Amino acid sequence: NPVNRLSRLINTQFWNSLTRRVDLNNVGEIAKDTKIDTPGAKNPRIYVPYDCPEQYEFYVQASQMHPSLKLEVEYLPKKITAEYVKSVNDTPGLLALAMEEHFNPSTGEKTLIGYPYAVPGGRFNELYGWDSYMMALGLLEANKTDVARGMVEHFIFEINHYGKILNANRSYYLCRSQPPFLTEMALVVFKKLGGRSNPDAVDLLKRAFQASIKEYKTVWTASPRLDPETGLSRYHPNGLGIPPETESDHFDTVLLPYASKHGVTLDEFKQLYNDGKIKEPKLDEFFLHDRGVRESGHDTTYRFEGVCAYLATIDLNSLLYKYEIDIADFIKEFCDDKYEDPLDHSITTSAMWKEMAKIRQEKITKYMWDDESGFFFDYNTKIKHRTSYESATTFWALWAGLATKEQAQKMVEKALPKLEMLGGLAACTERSRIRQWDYPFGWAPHQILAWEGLRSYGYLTVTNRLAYRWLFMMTKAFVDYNGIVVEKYDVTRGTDPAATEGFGWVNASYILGLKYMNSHARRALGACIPPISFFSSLRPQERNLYGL
Ligand SMILES: OC[C@H]1O[C@H](O[C@H]2O[C@H](CO)[C@@H](O)[C@H](O)[C@H]2O)[C@H](O)[C@@H](O)[C@@H]1O
Repeated sequence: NPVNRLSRLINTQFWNSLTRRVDLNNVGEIAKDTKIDTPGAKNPRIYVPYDCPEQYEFYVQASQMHPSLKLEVEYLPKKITAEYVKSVNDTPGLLALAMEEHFNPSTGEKTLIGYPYAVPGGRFNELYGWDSYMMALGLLEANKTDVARGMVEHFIFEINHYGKILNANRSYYLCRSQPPFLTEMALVVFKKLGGRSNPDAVDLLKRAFQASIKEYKTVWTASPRLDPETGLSRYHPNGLGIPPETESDHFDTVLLPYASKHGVTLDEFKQLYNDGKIKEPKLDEFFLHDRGVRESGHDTTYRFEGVCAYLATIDLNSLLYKYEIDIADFIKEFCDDKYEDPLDHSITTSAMWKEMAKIRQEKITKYMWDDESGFFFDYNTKIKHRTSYESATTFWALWAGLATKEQAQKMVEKALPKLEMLGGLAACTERSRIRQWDYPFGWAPHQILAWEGLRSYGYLTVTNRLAYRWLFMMTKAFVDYNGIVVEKYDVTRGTDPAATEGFGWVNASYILGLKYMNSHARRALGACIPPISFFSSLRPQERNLYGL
Protein backbone atom coordinates (compact mmCIF):
# COMPACT_ATOMS: atom_id res chain seq x y z
CA ASN A 1 0.00 0.00 0.00
CA PRO A 2 1.71 3.15 -1.25
CA VAL A 3 0.31 5.25 1.58
CA ASN A 4 1.93 2.97 4.14
CA ARG A 5 5.04 2.67 1.99
CA LEU A 6 5.52 6.43 1.76
CA SER A 7 4.69 6.94 5.42
CA ARG A 8 7.12 4.24 6.46
CA LEU A 9 9.91 5.80 4.42
CA ILE A 10 9.23 9.24 5.84
CA ASN A 11 9.28 8.07 9.43
CA THR A 12 12.51 6.09 9.18
CA GLN A 13 14.76 6.41 6.16
CA PHE A 14 13.88 9.98 5.23
CA TRP A 15 14.30 11.72 8.58
CA ASN A 16 17.54 9.83 9.21
CA SER A 17 18.84 10.94 5.83
CA LEU A 18 18.03 14.54 6.76
CA THR A 19 19.33 14.33 10.32
CA ARG A 20 22.67 15.91 11.18
CA ARG A 21 24.74 15.79 14.36
CA VAL A 22 28.16 17.38 14.80
CA ASP A 23 30.93 15.14 16.07
CA LEU A 24 34.64 15.43 15.47
CA ASN A 25 34.71 13.07 12.49
CA ASN A 26 31.76 14.34 10.45
CA VAL A 27 32.77 17.99 10.23
CA GLY A 28 33.22 19.00 6.63
CA GLU A 29 30.57 16.48 5.81
CA ILE A 30 28.24 18.82 7.67
CA ALA A 31 30.19 21.84 6.46
CA LYS A 32 29.78 21.01 2.78
CA ASP A 33 28.36 23.95 0.83
CA THR A 34 27.69 23.76 -2.89
CA LYS A 35 25.69 26.99 -3.04
CA ILE A 36 28.69 29.31 -3.12
CA ASP A 37 31.45 28.55 -5.61
CA THR A 38 34.48 30.73 -5.08
CA PRO A 39 38.09 30.05 -4.05
CA GLY A 40 37.28 30.46 -0.36
CA ALA A 41 34.62 27.74 -0.53
CA LYS A 42 37.09 25.00 -1.52
CA ASN A 43 38.25 24.37 1.95
CA PRO A 44 35.58 23.80 4.62
CA ARG A 45 35.33 26.52 7.22
CA ILE A 46 33.47 27.16 10.44
CA TYR A 47 32.91 30.45 12.25
CA VAL A 48 32.53 30.54 16.03
CA PRO A 49 31.43 33.39 18.32
CA TYR A 50 33.88 34.98 20.68
CA ASP A 51 31.88 33.66 23.66
CA CYS A 52 32.62 29.97 23.04
CA PRO A 53 36.22 28.98 23.75
CA GLU A 54 35.21 25.38 24.37
CA GLN A 55 33.52 25.15 20.99
CA TYR A 56 36.57 26.74 19.37
CA GLU A 57 38.74 23.97 20.80
CA PHE A 58 36.29 21.36 19.54
CA TYR A 59 36.32 22.38 15.89
CA VAL A 60 39.98 23.42 15.95
CA GLN A 61 40.88 19.96 17.20
CA ALA A 62 38.55 18.47 14.59
CA SER A 63 40.80 20.02 11.98
CA GLN A 64 43.75 18.48 13.77
CA MET A 65 42.46 14.94 13.39
CA HIS A 66 41.65 14.95 9.68
CA PRO A 67 43.90 17.48 7.93
CA SER A 68 42.69 15.75 4.77
CA LEU A 69 39.69 18.07 5.01
CA LYS A 70 41.93 21.16 5.24
CA LEU A 71 39.30 22.66 7.52
CA GLU A 72 39.72 26.23 8.77
CA VAL A 73 38.27 27.53 12.05
CA GLU A 74 37.88 31.24 12.74
CA TYR A 75 36.49 33.30 15.58
CA LEU A 76 33.87 35.90 15.06
CA PRO A 77 33.85 39.55 16.12
CA LYS A 78 31.87 40.50 19.20
CA LYS A 79 29.95 42.93 16.98
CA ILE A 80 28.92 41.58 13.60
CA THR A 81 28.63 44.35 11.04
CA ALA A 82 26.76 44.17 7.78
CA GLU A 83 30.08 45.31 6.31
CA TYR A 84 31.75 42.39 8.06
CA VAL A 85 29.51 39.78 6.48
CA LYS A 86 30.07 41.32 3.07
CA SER A 87 33.77 40.72 3.69
CA VAL A 88 33.33 36.98 4.27
CA ASN A 89 31.20 36.79 1.13
CA ASP A 90 34.08 35.31 -0.84
CA THR A 91 35.22 33.23 2.17
CA PRO A 92 32.08 31.55 3.51
CA GLY A 93 31.68 29.12 6.37
CA LEU A 94 29.26 27.23 8.57
CA LEU A 95 28.24 28.67 11.92
CA ALA A 96 28.55 26.77 15.16
CA LEU A 97 25.30 25.84 16.86
CA ALA A 98 24.17 24.51 20.23
CA MET A 99 26.36 21.80 21.70
CA GLU A 100 25.46 19.05 24.13
CA GLU A 101 27.60 18.47 27.20
CA HIS A 102 28.34 14.78 27.73
CA PHE A 103 30.41 13.76 30.75
CA ASN A 104 32.29 10.54 31.25
CA PRO A 105 30.68 8.90 34.32
CA SER A 106 33.83 7.19 35.57
CA THR A 107 36.51 9.79 34.85
CA GLY A 108 34.37 12.92 34.59
CA GLU A 109 36.01 13.98 31.33
CA LYS A 110 33.68 16.33 29.46
CA THR A 111 33.27 15.95 25.71
CA LEU A 112 31.18 18.20 23.51
CA ILE A 113 28.85 16.89 20.83
CA GLY A 114 26.30 18.72 18.75
CA TYR A 115 22.58 18.67 19.24
CA PRO A 116 20.74 16.93 16.39
CA TYR A 117 18.91 18.83 13.70
CA ALA A 118 17.25 18.26 10.35
CA VAL A 119 18.24 19.94 7.10
CA PRO A 120 15.63 20.61 4.39
CA GLY A 121 17.68 18.29 2.20
CA GLY A 122 19.59 18.46 -1.03
CA ARG A 123 21.40 21.71 -1.75
CA PHE A 124 20.49 22.98 1.72
CA ASN A 125 22.81 21.40 4.27
CA GLU A 126 21.92 23.79 7.10
CA LEU A 127 19.33 24.37 9.78
CA TYR A 128 16.74 26.78 8.40
CA GLY A 129 14.33 28.90 10.33
CA TRP A 130 10.83 28.27 9.16
CA ASP A 131 11.37 24.82 7.72
CA SER A 132 12.33 23.63 11.17
CA TYR A 133 8.92 24.17 12.72
CA MET A 134 7.38 22.13 9.92
CA MET A 135 9.95 19.38 10.33
CA ALA A 136 9.73 19.31 14.11
CA LEU A 137 6.00 18.65 13.86
CA GLY A 138 6.71 15.66 11.65
CA LEU A 139 9.52 14.39 13.84
CA LEU A 140 7.28 14.38 16.89
CA GLU A 141 4.82 12.17 15.05
CA ALA A 142 7.71 9.88 14.10
CA ASN A 143 8.53 9.88 17.81
CA LYS A 144 12.02 11.23 17.29
CA THR A 145 11.90 14.03 19.81
CA ASP A 146 15.62 14.55 20.35
CA VAL A 147 15.86 15.77 16.77
CA ALA A 148 13.07 18.27 17.38
CA ARG A 149 14.46 19.34 20.74
CA GLY A 150 17.88 19.87 19.20
CA MET A 151 16.52 22.51 16.86
CA VAL A 152 14.91 24.37 19.74
CA GLU A 153 18.26 24.28 21.52
CA HIS A 154 19.67 25.65 18.29
CA PHE A 155 17.26 28.51 17.96
CA ILE A 156 18.07 29.53 21.52
CA PHE A 157 21.77 29.51 20.74
CA GLU A 158 21.07 31.35 17.49
CA ILE A 159 19.26 34.14 19.27
CA ASN A 160 21.81 34.69 22.02
CA HIS A 161 24.99 34.54 19.96
CA TYR A 162 23.86 35.62 16.50
CA GLY A 163 21.19 38.06 17.61
CA LYS A 164 18.24 36.49 15.79
CA ILE A 165 16.95 33.27 14.29
CA LEU A 166 19.00 32.91 11.15
CA ASN A 167 17.73 32.07 7.70
CA ALA A 168 20.28 29.27 8.06
CA ASN A 169 23.52 29.00 9.95
CA ARG A 170 26.12 30.24 7.46
CA SER A 171 28.25 33.33 7.17
CA TYR A 172 26.10 34.86 4.45
CA TYR A 173 22.85 34.53 6.42
CA LEU A 174 24.04 36.39 9.52
CA CYS A 175 22.02 39.50 8.67
CA ARG A 176 18.89 37.60 7.62
CA SER A 177 16.15 35.68 9.42
CA GLN A 178 12.88 33.89 8.64
CA PRO A 179 9.33 33.76 10.01
CA PRO A 180 9.41 33.07 13.77
CA PHE A 181 7.72 29.97 15.15
CA LEU A 182 9.84 29.53 18.27
CA THR A 183 7.02 29.96 20.78
CA GLU A 184 4.67 27.37 19.32
CA MET A 185 7.67 25.25 18.42
CA ALA A 186 8.60 25.34 22.09
CA LEU A 187 5.12 24.40 23.27
CA VAL A 188 4.76 21.33 21.10
CA VAL A 189 8.12 20.01 22.26
CA PHE A 190 7.32 20.90 25.84
CA LYS A 191 4.11 18.87 25.78
CA LYS A 192 5.81 15.91 24.07
CA LEU A 193 8.54 15.68 26.73
CA GLY A 194 5.87 15.32 29.43
CA GLY A 195 5.14 18.96 30.21
CA ARG A 196 5.58 20.19 33.76
CA SER A 197 6.24 16.61 34.85
CA ASN A 198 9.64 16.71 33.17
CA PRO A 199 12.03 19.15 34.88
CA ASP A 200 14.24 19.23 31.80
CA ALA A 201 11.15 20.12 29.79
CA VAL A 202 10.31 23.09 31.98
CA ASP A 203 13.90 24.29 31.88
CA LEU A 204 13.81 24.18 28.09
CA LEU A 205 10.47 25.96 27.99
CA LYS A 206 11.82 28.87 30.02
CA ARG A 207 15.04 29.28 28.05
CA ALA A 208 13.09 29.19 24.81
CA PHE A 209 10.63 31.81 25.97
CA GLN A 210 13.41 33.94 27.42
CA ALA A 211 14.97 33.85 23.96
CA SER A 212 11.59 34.32 22.30
CA ILE A 213 10.96 37.46 24.30
CA LYS A 214 14.31 38.85 23.29
CA GLU A 215 13.75 37.97 19.63
CA TYR A 216 10.44 39.79 19.81
CA LYS A 217 11.84 43.00 21.26
CA THR A 218 15.28 43.19 19.67
CA VAL A 219 14.34 41.89 16.24
CA TRP A 220 10.77 41.98 15.07
CA THR A 221 9.51 44.91 17.13
CA ALA A 222 12.78 46.78 16.78
CA SER A 223 13.79 49.06 13.94
CA PRO A 224 14.15 48.98 10.92
CA ARG A 225 11.64 46.16 10.87
CA LEU A 226 9.07 47.86 13.09
CA ASP A 227 7.05 50.60 11.42
CA PRO A 228 6.47 53.32 14.04
CA GLU A 229 3.27 54.75 12.55
CA THR A 230 1.31 51.52 12.13
CA GLY A 231 3.09 49.63 14.87
CA LEU A 232 3.33 46.67 12.51
CA SER A 233 6.57 44.91 11.65
CA ARG A 234 8.05 44.35 8.19
CA TYR A 235 10.82 42.21 6.74
CA HIS A 236 13.85 44.51 6.73
CA PRO A 237 17.15 42.64 6.95
CA ASN A 238 20.29 44.69 7.32
CA GLY A 239 22.24 42.69 4.74
CA LEU A 240 24.67 44.64 2.57
CA GLY A 241 25.58 44.14 -1.06
CA ILE A 242 24.64 41.39 -3.46
CA PRO A 243 23.81 38.07 -1.79
CA PRO A 244 26.54 35.55 -2.55
CA GLU A 245 24.50 32.39 -2.42
CA THR A 246 22.44 32.98 -5.56
CA GLU A 247 23.37 32.09 -9.11
CA SER A 248 26.24 33.95 -10.72
CA ASP A 249 23.79 34.78 -13.52
CA HIS A 250 20.86 35.47 -11.24
CA PHE A 251 20.98 39.25 -10.97
CA ASP A 252 22.78 39.89 -14.26
CA THR A 253 19.60 41.08 -15.92
CA VAL A 254 18.78 43.91 -13.49
CA LEU A 255 22.44 44.85 -13.01
CA LEU A 256 23.26 45.21 -16.69
CA PRO A 257 21.42 48.54 -17.18
CA TYR A 258 23.30 50.05 -14.26
CA ALA A 259 26.67 48.86 -15.53
CA SER A 260 25.97 50.46 -18.90
CA LYS A 261 24.97 53.66 -17.13
CA HIS A 262 28.40 53.52 -15.48
CA GLY A 263 30.20 52.56 -18.68
CA VAL A 264 31.99 49.49 -17.34
CA THR A 265 31.64 45.78 -17.83
CA LEU A 266 29.18 44.02 -15.58
CA ASP A 267 31.73 41.84 -13.79
CA GLU A 268 33.56 45.03 -12.91
CA PHE A 269 30.31 46.71 -11.90
CA LYS A 270 29.66 43.77 -9.61
CA GLN A 271 33.01 44.08 -7.87
CA LEU A 272 32.95 47.87 -7.60
CA TYR A 273 29.45 47.70 -6.13
CA ASN A 274 30.52 45.14 -3.53
CA ASP A 275 33.49 47.42 -2.84
CA GLY A 276 31.04 50.21 -2.02
CA LYS A 277 32.39 52.44 -4.78
CA ILE A 278 29.18 52.84 -6.78
CA LYS A 279 26.32 54.57 -4.98
CA GLU A 280 23.05 53.88 -6.75
CA PRO A 281 20.08 54.57 -4.47
CA LYS A 282 17.46 52.94 -6.69
CA LEU A 283 19.51 49.76 -6.95
CA ASP A 284 20.45 49.82 -3.27
CA GLU A 285 16.76 49.65 -2.46
CA PHE A 286 16.09 46.81 -4.87
CA PHE A 287 18.59 44.55 -3.12
CA LEU A 288 17.01 45.66 0.13
CA HIS A 289 13.66 44.33 -1.04
CA ASP A 290 15.42 41.24 -2.32
CA ARG A 291 16.78 40.43 1.13
CA GLY A 292 13.32 41.06 2.55
CA VAL A 293 11.83 38.54 0.16
CA ARG A 294 14.42 36.01 1.26
CA GLU A 295 13.60 36.77 4.89
CA SER A 296 9.95 36.01 4.21
CA GLY A 297 10.85 32.56 2.92
CA HIS A 298 8.62 33.23 -0.09
CA ASP A 299 11.42 33.93 -2.55
CA THR A 300 10.29 34.48 -5.05
CA THR A 301 6.75 35.77 -5.53
CA TYR A 302 5.17 38.67 -7.36
CA ARG A 303 3.54 40.09 -4.26
CA PHE A 304 7.06 40.63 -2.90
CA GLU A 305 9.67 41.18 -5.62
CA GLY A 306 10.06 44.92 -6.07
CA VAL A 307 7.48 45.38 -3.34
CA CYS A 308 8.15 43.95 0.09
CA ALA A 309 10.44 45.88 2.32
CA TYR A 310 7.98 48.58 3.21
CA LEU A 311 5.28 45.89 3.27
CA ALA A 312 3.70 44.79 6.54
CA THR A 313 2.56 41.29 5.75
CA ILE A 314 -0.31 39.26 7.10
CA ASP A 315 2.40 36.59 7.46
CA LEU A 316 4.78 38.18 9.93
CA ASN A 317 2.21 40.04 11.95
CA SER A 318 0.12 36.90 12.40
CA LEU A 319 3.05 34.95 13.80
CA LEU A 320 3.76 37.88 16.09
CA TYR A 321 0.25 37.70 17.48
CA LYS A 322 0.97 34.06 18.29
CA TYR A 323 4.19 35.16 19.97
CA GLU A 324 2.39 37.71 22.10
CA ILE A 325 -0.25 35.20 23.20
CA ASP A 326 2.28 32.48 23.89
CA ILE A 327 4.51 34.80 25.87
CA ALA A 328 1.62 36.03 27.99
CA ASP A 329 0.70 32.46 28.94
CA PHE A 330 4.28 31.64 29.84
CA ILE A 331 4.65 34.54 32.24
CA LYS A 332 1.29 34.00 33.94
CA GLU A 333 2.12 30.36 34.71
CA PHE A 334 5.85 29.93 35.27
CA CYS A 335 6.85 33.54 36.00
CA ASP A 336 4.01 34.22 38.47
CA ASP A 337 2.73 36.90 36.08
CA LYS A 338 5.84 39.01 36.66
CA TYR A 339 8.69 38.88 34.17
CA GLU A 340 11.76 41.13 34.22
CA ASP A 341 13.96 40.90 31.16
CA PRO A 342 17.50 40.41 32.53
CA LEU A 343 18.89 42.40 29.62
CA ASP A 344 17.03 45.71 29.80
CA HIS A 345 15.43 45.10 33.23
CA SER A 346 11.97 45.62 31.80
CA ILE A 347 9.06 44.39 33.91
CA THR A 348 6.05 42.95 32.07
CA THR A 349 2.85 41.13 32.96
CA SER A 350 0.69 38.79 30.93
CA ALA A 351 -2.03 41.42 31.00
CA MET A 352 0.34 43.72 29.14
CA TRP A 353 1.22 41.16 26.49
CA LYS A 354 -2.41 40.14 26.14
CA GLU A 355 -3.02 43.85 25.66
CA MET A 356 -0.31 44.19 23.00
CA ALA A 357 -1.89 41.36 21.01
CA LYS A 358 -5.28 43.05 21.23
CA ILE A 359 -3.84 46.19 19.66
CA ARG A 360 -2.11 44.15 16.98
CA GLN A 361 -5.38 42.40 16.19
CA GLU A 362 -7.09 45.79 15.96
CA LYS A 363 -4.43 47.33 13.76
CA ILE A 364 -4.25 44.29 11.49
CA THR A 365 -7.98 44.49 10.94
CA LYS A 366 -7.65 48.21 10.36
CA TYR A 367 -4.94 48.10 7.73
CA MET A 368 -5.47 44.63 6.21
CA TRP A 369 -8.84 42.89 6.52
CA ASP A 370 -11.28 43.29 3.64
CA ASP A 371 -14.81 42.18 4.41
CA GLU A 372 -15.99 42.20 0.80
CA SER A 373 -13.33 39.93 -0.69
CA GLY A 374 -12.78 38.01 2.54
CA PHE A 375 -8.98 38.26 2.46
CA PHE A 376 -6.33 39.75 4.70
CA PHE A 377 -4.16 41.88 2.47
CA ASP A 378 -0.79 43.41 3.24
CA TYR A 379 -0.30 47.08 4.02
CA ASN A 380 2.41 49.14 2.38
CA THR A 381 3.88 51.39 5.04
CA LYS A 382 5.72 53.67 2.61
CA ILE A 383 2.86 54.78 0.36
CA LYS A 384 0.32 54.07 3.13
CA HIS A 385 -1.94 51.82 1.09
CA ARG A 386 -3.30 48.28 1.06
CA THR A 387 -2.24 45.57 -1.39
CA SER A 388 -4.71 43.97 -3.82
CA TYR A 389 -2.87 40.63 -4.06
CA GLU A 390 -4.88 37.65 -2.82
CA SER A 391 -2.50 35.33 -0.96
CA ALA A 392 -2.85 31.94 0.66
CA THR A 393 -1.06 33.23 3.75
CA THR A 394 -4.27 34.89 4.88
CA PHE A 395 -5.05 31.65 6.71
CA TRP A 396 -2.22 32.37 9.10
CA ALA A 397 -4.64 34.72 10.85
CA LEU A 398 -6.58 31.61 11.79
CA TRP A 399 -3.45 29.72 12.76
CA ALA A 400 -2.53 32.60 15.06
CA GLY A 401 -6.03 33.04 16.43
CA LEU A 402 -6.39 36.75 15.78
CA ALA A 403 -9.44 36.58 13.53
CA THR A 404 -12.98 37.03 14.71
CA LYS A 405 -15.46 34.23 14.10
CA GLU A 406 -17.22 36.62 11.75
CA GLN A 407 -14.01 37.20 9.82
CA ALA A 408 -13.21 33.49 9.68
CA GLN A 409 -16.42 32.30 8.06
CA LYS A 410 -16.53 35.20 5.61
CA MET A 411 -13.00 34.11 4.75
CA VAL A 412 -13.94 30.45 4.44
CA GLU A 413 -16.89 31.23 2.18
CA LYS A 414 -15.49 34.05 0.07
CA ALA A 415 -11.70 33.63 0.19
CA LEU A 416 -11.15 29.87 0.22
CA PRO A 417 -12.88 29.02 -3.10
CA LYS A 418 -10.43 31.16 -5.03
CA LEU A 419 -7.40 29.45 -3.45
CA GLU A 420 -8.70 25.87 -3.45
CA MET A 421 -7.40 23.89 -6.41
CA LEU A 422 -7.23 20.21 -7.28
CA GLY A 423 -4.15 19.67 -5.18
CA GLY A 424 -5.16 21.84 -2.27
CA LEU A 425 -4.35 25.49 -1.62
CA ALA A 426 -2.58 27.49 -4.28
CA ALA A 427 -0.22 30.09 -2.88
CA CYS A 428 -2.30 32.84 -4.48
CA THR A 429 -5.29 33.24 -6.74
CA GLU A 430 -4.83 33.18 -10.49
CA ARG A 431 -6.08 36.77 -10.83
CA SER A 432 -3.67 38.02 -8.19
CA ARG A 433 -0.74 36.60 -10.13
CA ILE A 434 6.06 31.97 -13.95
CA ARG A 435 7.25 32.86 -10.46
CA GLN A 436 8.04 30.31 -7.77
CA TRP A 437 5.78 30.98 -4.80
CA ASP A 438 2.76 32.13 -6.79
CA TYR A 439 -0.05 30.26 -8.52
CA PRO A 440 -0.39 27.48 -9.58
CA PHE A 441 1.95 26.22 -6.86
CA GLY A 442 0.93 24.89 -3.51
CA TRP A 443 3.46 24.67 -0.73
CA ALA A 444 3.58 22.49 2.35
CA PRO A 445 3.79 25.24 4.99
CA HIS A 446 0.77 26.96 3.48
CA GLN A 447 -1.18 23.73 3.82
CA ILE A 448 0.03 22.81 7.30
CA LEU A 449 -0.78 26.18 8.78
CA ALA A 450 -4.19 26.34 7.14
CA TRP A 451 -5.11 22.86 8.35
CA GLU A 452 -4.43 23.67 11.98
CA GLY A 453 -5.80 27.17 11.59
CA LEU A 454 -9.08 25.96 10.14
CA ARG A 455 -9.27 23.31 12.83
CA SER A 456 -8.92 25.82 15.67
CA TYR A 457 -11.77 27.94 14.35
CA GLY A 458 -14.04 24.91 14.15
CA TYR A 459 -13.90 23.83 10.52
CA LEU A 460 -12.18 20.47 10.42
CA THR A 461 -14.31 19.20 7.59
CA VAL A 462 -12.64 21.77 5.38
CA THR A 463 -9.33 20.52 6.69
CA ASN A 464 -10.26 16.94 5.86
CA ARG A 465 -11.13 18.01 2.34
CA LEU A 466 -8.01 20.11 1.84
CA ALA A 467 -5.85 17.40 3.38
CA TYR A 468 -7.30 14.75 1.09
CA ARG A 469 -6.62 16.92 -1.95
CA TRP A 470 -3.02 17.36 -0.89
CA LEU A 471 -2.30 13.80 0.17
CA PHE A 472 -3.87 12.40 -2.96
CA MET A 473 -1.68 14.62 -5.12
CA MET A 474 1.40 13.57 -3.16
CA THR A 475 0.45 9.90 -3.28
CA LYS A 476 -0.18 9.80 -7.01
CA ALA A 477 3.19 11.45 -7.59
CA PHE A 478 4.87 8.89 -5.37
CA VAL A 479 3.53 6.02 -7.48
CA ASP A 480 3.78 7.73 -10.87
CA TYR A 481 7.29 9.00 -10.35
CA ASN A 482 8.39 5.70 -8.77
CA GLY A 483 9.19 6.88 -5.28
CA ILE A 484 10.34 10.38 -6.25
CA VAL A 485 9.12 13.01 -3.80
CA VAL A 486 9.26 16.46 -5.36
CA GLU A 487 9.87 19.78 -3.66
CA LYS A 488 7.26 21.82 -5.51
CA TYR A 489 3.75 20.81 -6.51
CA ASP A 490 1.33 22.20 -9.08
CA VAL A 491 -2.03 21.91 -7.40
CA THR A 492 -3.95 22.58 -10.60
CA ARG A 493 -2.37 19.84 -12.71
CA GLY A 494 -1.43 16.14 -12.64
CA THR A 495 1.79 14.20 -13.16
CA ASP A 496 4.58 14.32 -15.77
CA PRO A 497 7.39 12.25 -17.35
CA ALA A 498 18.12 12.27 -4.98
CA ALA A 499 14.59 11.66 -3.69
CA THR A 500 15.82 9.16 -1.08
CA GLU A 501 15.55 11.94 1.52
CA GLY A 502 12.49 13.64 0.13
CA PHE A 503 12.12 17.27 1.16
CA GLY A 504 11.71 18.10 4.81
CA TRP A 505 8.46 19.99 5.12
CA VAL A 506 6.86 18.02 2.31
CA ASN A 507 7.59 14.85 4.23
CA ALA A 508 6.06 16.48 7.29
CA SER A 509 3.02 17.74 5.40
CA TYR A 510 2.26 14.14 4.45
CA ILE A 511 2.14 12.71 7.95
CA LEU A 512 0.48 15.73 9.52
CA GLY A 513 -2.19 15.47 6.86
CA LEU A 514 -2.74 11.76 7.38
CA LYS A 515 -3.76 12.33 10.98
CA TYR A 516 -6.92 13.91 9.64
CA MET A 517 -7.82 10.84 7.56
CA ASN A 518 -9.96 8.02 8.82
CA SER A 519 -9.28 4.49 7.67
CA HIS A 520 -11.81 4.71 4.85
CA ALA A 521 -9.99 7.71 3.40
CA ARG A 522 -6.55 6.15 3.77
CA ARG A 523 -7.70 3.17 1.72
CA ALA A 524 -9.14 5.42 -0.98
CA LEU A 525 -5.78 7.16 -1.05
CA GLY A 526 -4.00 3.86 -1.61
CA ALA A 527 -6.12 3.27 -4.70
CA CYS A 528 -5.14 6.74 -5.97
CA ILE A 529 -8.76 7.81 -6.09
CA PRO A 530 -9.03 11.45 -7.15
CA PRO A 531 -10.93 13.76 -4.79
CA ILE A 532 -13.85 14.22 -7.16
CA SER A 533 -14.41 10.47 -7.38
CA PHE A 534 -13.83 9.77 -3.71
CA PHE A 535 -16.24 12.43 -2.51
CA SER A 536 -19.04 11.58 -4.93
CA SER A 537 -18.83 7.98 -3.77
CA LEU A 538 -19.58 8.71 -0.11
CA ARG A 539 -22.91 8.52 1.63
CA PRO A 540 -24.26 12.06 2.08
CA GLN A 541 -23.64 12.16 5.82
CA GLU A 542 -20.10 10.84 5.47
CA ARG A 543 -19.52 13.41 2.76
CA ASN A 544 -20.36 16.05 5.35
CA LEU A 545 -17.09 15.13 7.05
CA TYR A 546 -15.34 16.76 4.11
CA GLY A 547 -17.59 19.80 4.09
CA LEU A 548 -19.62 18.70 1.11
O1 LIG B 1 18.23 30.60 -3.87
C1 LIG B 1 18.75 30.39 -2.54
C2 LIG B 1 17.68 30.65 -1.50
O2 LIG B 1 17.29 29.38 -0.88
C3 LIG B 1 16.54 29.49 0.43
O3 LIG B 1 15.18 29.70 0.21
C4 LIG B 1 14.54 28.53 -0.12
O4 LIG B 1 15.00 27.44 0.77
C5 LIG B 1 14.45 27.42 2.13
C6 LIG B 1 14.63 26.06 2.67
O5 LIG B 1 14.06 25.18 1.71
C7 LIG B 1 12.97 27.74 2.19
O6 LIG B 1 12.61 28.09 3.53
C8 LIG B 1 12.64 28.90 1.38
O7 LIG B 1 11.19 29.08 1.46
C9 LIG B 1 13.03 28.72 -0.02
O8 LIG B 1 12.60 29.88 -0.72
C10 LIG B 1 17.03 30.58 1.35
O9 LIG B 1 16.01 30.81 2.33
C11 LIG B 1 17.25 31.84 0.62
O10 LIG B 1 17.78 32.85 1.53
C12 LIG B 1 18.23 31.63 -0.47
O11 LIG B 1 18.50 32.91 -1.09
